[PDB]
Amino acid sequence: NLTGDIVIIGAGAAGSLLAHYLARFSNMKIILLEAGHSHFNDPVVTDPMGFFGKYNPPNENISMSQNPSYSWQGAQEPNTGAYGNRPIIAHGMGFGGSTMINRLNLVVGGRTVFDNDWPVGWKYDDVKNYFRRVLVDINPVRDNTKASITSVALDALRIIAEQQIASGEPVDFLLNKATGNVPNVEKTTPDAVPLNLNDYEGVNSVVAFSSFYMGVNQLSDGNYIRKYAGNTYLNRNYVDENGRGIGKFSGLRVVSDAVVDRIIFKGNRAVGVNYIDREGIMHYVKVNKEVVVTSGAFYTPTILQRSGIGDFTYLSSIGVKNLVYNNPLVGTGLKNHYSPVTITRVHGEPSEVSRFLSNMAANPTNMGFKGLAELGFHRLDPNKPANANTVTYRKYQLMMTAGVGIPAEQQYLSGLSPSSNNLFTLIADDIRFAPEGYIKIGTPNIPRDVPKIFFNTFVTYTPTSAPADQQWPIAQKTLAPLISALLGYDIIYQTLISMNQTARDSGFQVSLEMVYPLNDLIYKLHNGLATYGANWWHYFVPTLVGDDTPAGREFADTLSKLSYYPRVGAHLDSHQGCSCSIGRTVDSNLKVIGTQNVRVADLSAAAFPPGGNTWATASMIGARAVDLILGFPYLRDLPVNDVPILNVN
Amino acid sequence: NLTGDIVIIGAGAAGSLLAHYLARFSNMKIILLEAGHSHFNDPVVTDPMGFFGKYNPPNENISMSQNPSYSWQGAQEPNTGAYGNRPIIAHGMGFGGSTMINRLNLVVGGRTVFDNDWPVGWKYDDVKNYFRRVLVDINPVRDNTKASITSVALDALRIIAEQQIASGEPVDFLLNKATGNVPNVEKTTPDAVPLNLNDYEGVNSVVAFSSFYMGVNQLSDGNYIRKYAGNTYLNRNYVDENGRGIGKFSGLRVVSDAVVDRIIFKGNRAVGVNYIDREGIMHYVKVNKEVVVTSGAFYTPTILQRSGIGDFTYLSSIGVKNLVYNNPLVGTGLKNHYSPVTITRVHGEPSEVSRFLSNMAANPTNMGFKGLAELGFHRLDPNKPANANTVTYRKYQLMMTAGVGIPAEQQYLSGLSPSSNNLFTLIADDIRFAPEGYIKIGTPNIPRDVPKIFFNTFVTYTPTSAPADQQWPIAQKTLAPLISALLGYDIIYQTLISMNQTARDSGFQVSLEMVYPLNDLIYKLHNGLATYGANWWHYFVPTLVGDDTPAGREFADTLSKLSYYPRVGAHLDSHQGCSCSIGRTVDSNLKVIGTQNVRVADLSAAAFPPGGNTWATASMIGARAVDLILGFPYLRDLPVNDVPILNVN
Amino acid sequence: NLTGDIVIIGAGAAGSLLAHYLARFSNMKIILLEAGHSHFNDPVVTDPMGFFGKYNPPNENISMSQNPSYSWQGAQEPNTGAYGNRPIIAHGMGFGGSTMINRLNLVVGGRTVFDNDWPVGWKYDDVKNYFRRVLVDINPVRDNTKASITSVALDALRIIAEQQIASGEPVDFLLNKATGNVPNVEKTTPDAVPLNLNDYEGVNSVVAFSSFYMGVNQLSDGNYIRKYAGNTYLNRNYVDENGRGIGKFSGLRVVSDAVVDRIIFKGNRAVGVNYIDREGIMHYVKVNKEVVVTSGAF
Ligand SMILES: Cc1cc2nc3c(=O)[nH]c(=O)nc-3n(C[C@H](O)[C@H](O)[C@H](O)COP(=O)(O)OP(=O)(O)OC[C@H]3O[C@@H](n4cnc5c(N)ncnc54)[C@H](O)[C@@H]3O)c2cc1C
Ligand SMILES: Cc1cc2nc3c(=O)[nH]c(=O)nc-3n(C[C@H](O)[C@H](O)[C@H](O)COP(=O)(O)OP(=O)(O)OC[C@H]3O[C@@H](n4cnc5c(N)ncnc54)[C@H](O)[C@@H]3O)c2cc1C
Ligand SMILES: Cc1cc2nc3c(=O)[nH]c(=O)nc-3n(C[C@H](O)[C@H](O)[C@H](O)COP(=O)(O)OP(=O)(O)OC[C@H]3O[C@@H](n4cnc5c(N)ncnc54)[C@H](O)[C@@H]3O)c2cc1C
Repeated sequence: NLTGDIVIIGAGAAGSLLAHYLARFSNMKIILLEAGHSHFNDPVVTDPMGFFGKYNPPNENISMSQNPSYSWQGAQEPNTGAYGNRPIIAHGMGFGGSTMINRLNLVVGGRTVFDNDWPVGWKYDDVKNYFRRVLVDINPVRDNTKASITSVALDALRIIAEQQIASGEPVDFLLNKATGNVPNVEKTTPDAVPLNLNDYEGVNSVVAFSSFYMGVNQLSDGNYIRKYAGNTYLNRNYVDENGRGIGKFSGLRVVSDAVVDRIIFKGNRAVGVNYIDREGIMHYVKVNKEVVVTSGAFYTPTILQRSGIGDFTYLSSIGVKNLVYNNPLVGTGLKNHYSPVTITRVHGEPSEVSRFLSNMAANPTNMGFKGLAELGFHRLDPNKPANANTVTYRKYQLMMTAGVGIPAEQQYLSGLSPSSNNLFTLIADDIRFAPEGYIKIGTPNIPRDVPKIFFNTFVTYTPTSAPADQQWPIAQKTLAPLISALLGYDIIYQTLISMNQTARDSGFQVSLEMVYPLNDLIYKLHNGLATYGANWWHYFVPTLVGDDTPAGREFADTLSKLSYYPRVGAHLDSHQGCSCSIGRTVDSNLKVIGTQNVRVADLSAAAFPPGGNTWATASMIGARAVDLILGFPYLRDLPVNDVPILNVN
Repeated sequence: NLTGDIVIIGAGAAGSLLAHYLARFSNMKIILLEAGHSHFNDPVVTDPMGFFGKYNPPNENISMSQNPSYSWQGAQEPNTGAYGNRPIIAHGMGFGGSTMINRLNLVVGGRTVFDNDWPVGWKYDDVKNYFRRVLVDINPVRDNTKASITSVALDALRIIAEQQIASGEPVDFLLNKATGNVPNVEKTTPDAVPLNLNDYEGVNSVVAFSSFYMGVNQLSDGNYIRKYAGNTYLNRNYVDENGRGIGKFSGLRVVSDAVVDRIIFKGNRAVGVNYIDREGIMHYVKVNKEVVVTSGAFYTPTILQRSGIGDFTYLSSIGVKNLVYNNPLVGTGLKNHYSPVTITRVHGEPSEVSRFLSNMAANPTNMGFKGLAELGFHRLDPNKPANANTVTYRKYQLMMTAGVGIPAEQQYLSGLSPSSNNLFTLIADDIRFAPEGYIKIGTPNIPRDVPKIFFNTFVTYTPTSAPADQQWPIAQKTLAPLISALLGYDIIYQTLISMNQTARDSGFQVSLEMVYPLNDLIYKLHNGLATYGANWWHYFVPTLVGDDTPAGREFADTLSKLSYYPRVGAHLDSHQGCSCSIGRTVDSNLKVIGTQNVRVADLSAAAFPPGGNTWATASMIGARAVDLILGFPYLRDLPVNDVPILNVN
Repeated sequence: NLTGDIVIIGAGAAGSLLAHYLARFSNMKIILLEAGHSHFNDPVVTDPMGFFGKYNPPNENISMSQNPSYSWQGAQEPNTGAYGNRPIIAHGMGFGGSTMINRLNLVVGGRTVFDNDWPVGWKYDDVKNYFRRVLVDINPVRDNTKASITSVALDALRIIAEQQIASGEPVDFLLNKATGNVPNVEKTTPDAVPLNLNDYEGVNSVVAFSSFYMGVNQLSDGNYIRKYAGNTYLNRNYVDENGRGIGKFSGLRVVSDAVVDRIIFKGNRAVGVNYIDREGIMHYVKVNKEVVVTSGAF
């Protein structure tokens, strides 16, 4: 009963697309099991303002990500590098996966991030068509309400970019080699050409723009809707309430509220998978040809290990009765970003400061994401690729936001009350984040929301009684995240001083200065950078360098004092992935090593995170997997003018 | 397949006692459920000192209650009173349940709690026999190693109590009505017998002692061992490897790797239970007579909601098929305590302060804490019952530990070194916490670590359009935790200010100061308390009092800033319970209201949180359930000299 | 009752390997009797620091070798050549034999020690594969923390070795003939090639190195474990708590806490062996084809 040539686990960001383009482009019987259910008529999801809690009950006013009925609750172990706290990250449960609860921003990643870090047969020129297909299928829209702050910021970054171009340094964070001598920045003219950060040819690596492309749409009424995988690939036009396909998709048979705990094996090939229905009773599903797993970043290692594939020593220590294959790499090598935050306050006359921040309110067409640029490398960064003098990378993503987005305790401590209406927010984050972790299960019975999740982000360095030059490379490798965070702070400071001069030039007689990071510290950091140079981070370890000069010890105190911001004055970005990268757990065909008929086709099978937000990465993976499993480039050849018909239901 | 006359859910503290004492007096089939595995040869759990991290790997040094392979990770919903933090409370996963991961501390809770806060048939004069049986079964041992600060604290508190009892105040925190106006402090003379806090007749409610009691056990070699509930009642001296007992224990069988799904009903009566093993095969165990669900104060309500007992509307919306009985109050009123930490500094010459703080190291007979007393409510607290003037209660719990117990971020912000010996922690645990919460399920497919659990601790008040005379009771009732915490702060300050002169008299030429809570602020708190008398609490809200005196503004600011510390400079102890309290889901005979033959014997059935640790209360509930289901009072009159026996192998 | 084609006495350093590779590579019924029992979940054994007494009770702080519950107590006669004293030597009792209480160091022996002193059919070229099999099965690991003293010592021995080579004497203690004129000493360079004293071809007879190969391993947690015969050849994957093999090793039936005092004979062939169980009562074991004894040196 309930057989299937291809069995798909989870209707995540790639599961829905895989099921759709697999049922349509073939004639086999396909069955999909998803833990969540459709939310097509849920006002909290469809309305973009539901992210801010416009439909919450009065006595249960919690966020959608913190609701265990919408997402997995992945509580993590205490963090040695984050002052011994236990933050909780979530994965959206339901059709579309984590695209039901995100902030609806799309980035493609770039050209170099796929050209260098990815293995052969996987570069940008092979996934360009899949990326374009995904983007046109989503069909995003830019921001509609334009503000005066954005033009001033654009001209400021333009001035900084032209100064850096005239400088002659090898690489900086406003240098786009593929463009040329002309700075890669948008124009402040009201009739400027809208510059895109997702160009089809990948010519824009680091560049300043005016807006991103939200995953929203405007309806005939005037209401805005949320566009994501669920309402783009698996609407009512294809699957009914009985979970059956119609038309040429009749081979698909999707089952909702179905979580699968284990894949049954015959020793080296899969024969069936079992799930538990809403009755609380178990069920059996028989697999014919292959098994597809789309369980997301944090939870494909668990389903792989619990099913019998993984480190046999630790699995035996846990108590796994049935063992299949032994790799010491299952679940290791996952990556995630981190977003330090800064707050800038404007001082002046009330009218001028009220007019300066015009057109900033949270709107469904932007969700507060005005955005500035995807910045690159710092001039003082020690940890840079060897071939940096040949290509330009992506390291930072500068985005502007209204209000003061900071944890409440830090808001009270710093005094930045949201009642103040003369301040805004800009965020610089790291997309090539260094620190790494691991996931291990604790019980081989059922997939639980809390496995052993060790993630230490900003660790320190303990000097030893060894020669300094012998140990310095180790310290440089270890202290990368703090270096990146402080370089981001310096970049924000340069952008801010350019903002001040440009705003004074543009007729607004106001001044913008940093207040949140205790500007004394930031100004001292800038002075120390200028007076020291490439060896600025040597004083991160005070007794190792042993300068013992008042300037040197004061800089050591400043560096130790400023390390608290990157650790506590931010919130962790939920872009985890790449826990089963190609070569570690799967080959270049996304098939498991040593196994015969199991395939994994989500973000968990990514070699390295992209140079941007990873919405399109998962779907793209699925798209590629569609033609890898079918055997012909059916999906990649389809013309650009073919999008699934969007049904609101 | 299996058959069982009486089924007990959860091999925990009360569950194991229930199972052993039920198979002891009869020969009917008994089945005990437990999903983990054996831990009889694990040094971390067998050795009592392994609780503090004796054998933890250096790379993964975490507490045993923070390890997913040892316990469930029941993260709760954000707390609106502490900047939205989500503390995580754990339930043990193994033989003995939560008795495998605790401190083994034994406290009864006095007699007034069961004199006024428990229903008829649950009074102290009826449960004292069960409490004594539990205490003599555990067989604790008193502390042996002695420091030289306990006598100083006892003498200072003796002076304070003498002054207070001679003052003639109506009620205070150092007066006991069951002994007399003579102060009840342990004599510092070396020829004084100790006054235990667990007297069989409950003579002492507020009592000053020297140490606590702990459920460790002694070996022939000299090594100390842990004899937990699953080790005292379910060890190999009574039950074999396979499960079949011999002789009078032949009616007991324990299952392994069994995690339940739901109890199948036949309309109103329990007919069977089910669970899933490692392989993933469900086994139907039919129940003949009764089902006792005592799987914990966090997951018994969960399995009851899956059973179909709770809110019909919510269960129907979520997707629960079978509805058995509707009870809106199921899993409501969850109760737990709270404890803020503080740091005291010692001043003087290094040698004298070093010898002053000597012999203060954790061992299997102190568990780090020294312990002083358990005081009552203060002289200015407006939150008291009517019976306060006729009988004393147990409101606060004071302990002293070595080192510093304080969050690492708080350590950095306060700038107090952990390596320094001269700082010790003076914590005032509150055992009469005001607020309560409830529990709901998220997804009816499989058991999950994180259900919906709500708990708000520091709910602040906001002015509303109403006269102050008709508003003040609301502010009084809303702000109870803050008043209790600040009065505890004042109690600790008084204790230390007396202990200064007491230590000066004792010989040590030292001075002790209250550093971490900003002694300036605590001194201001004491001065304002003494100045404003019974009307001080009106100043928490500055707009309502309507006094524009600069001293009033200063006092209001001092009250406001001092509220920050209890949110972050504290920790929420894992003594949660009272979710299915007597009179809401169960009645005096523990039969669940609505069903036929179902009973709850966990800690969630407590009618009120006792003034202390909660293992003894749960063991008492299980012991009472033994005789309630047996029908004859065998355990109520069992001789004290008849005790179980333990076997290591 | 309790018959067996091959009867093995004691699960010593060779008994466990013999039982494993005999039950797996044949189809006869094999039964093993061992005086000790498994210590797979004993922190004193698994933890390498248990050798220094990190888990001893306060009132019984004695070494693991001096504990009669872990090893035989072979007290010796007074020594005329050692000033009339009676030192006591021990043999580890249990799975793996004396490998439960040793200091976890592995040496192969060399080429000449087997080439000269051993009889025909037993030289190094006949036992090379067995030695390599044993070494790869144990899979030892070198030292991880390097010290400054070792480099200074290495260069000192290098200077002494080159002086002795230039001397021209017949044989000395830094002269490796199989190497040549270049001294057989490791290099003090931080990026030196790790020289091995257990080379597969036996080219290193006398040579200076940087570390041996401990019988330990590093776990995913970070904890170190003791690697020896018991946890290398007779784990839970092959024998259960009932002492029965599983899979292709089902012919094996091991009995723990079984000491055999005598082998019964029919005049020139063995017919059975008898042991005493933990009850303190005797038992009879019948031998079918041969008897194997692995009771150790003493
Ligand atoms: C607050 C927030 C904001 C974000 N903003 C952005 C943004 O602006 N831009 C961006 O690019 N990304 C953003 N993200 C991240 C983005 O939502 C996802 O990380 C991205 O879709 C990649 O993850 P995924 O979809 O592959 O994982 P998912 O597909 O979401 O992984 C979980 C899925 O697997 C299924 N599943 C898992 N285990 C099982 C099982 N055992 N049985 C059955 N089904 C199972 C679940 O049902 C679910 O469908 C944001 C995330 C969060 C939390
Ligand atoms: C960290 C910590 C410290 C503590 N310290 C103290 C102290 O110092 N003093 C004190 O008096 N008390 C202390 N306690 C409390 C003590 O543990 C009490 O026993 C507790 O309050 C009540 O335990 P219980 O009997 O309800 O446990 P139970 O809930 O009965 O034990 C849990 C059992 O239920 C089983 N189980 C749960 N869910 C399922 C399922 N779905 N399927 C199958 N089996 C299941 C588990 O396997 C386990 O065997 C502490 C508790 C904790 C967590
Ligand atoms: C402190 C110490 C450190 C050491 N360090 C090293 C080192 O670094 N390197 C190294 O190579 N060696 C070392 N050794 C020596 C090594 O442990 C052994 O000598 C080596 O394993 C060779 O002995 P064996 O294993 O064959 O003897 P064993 O096999 O240990 O001999 C005793 C075995 O025979 C069994 N047995 C004996 N009589 C009976 C009987 N009547 N009935 C049943 N069973 C019986 C016992 O149960 C036990 O299994 C060390 C020894 C000690 C004591």
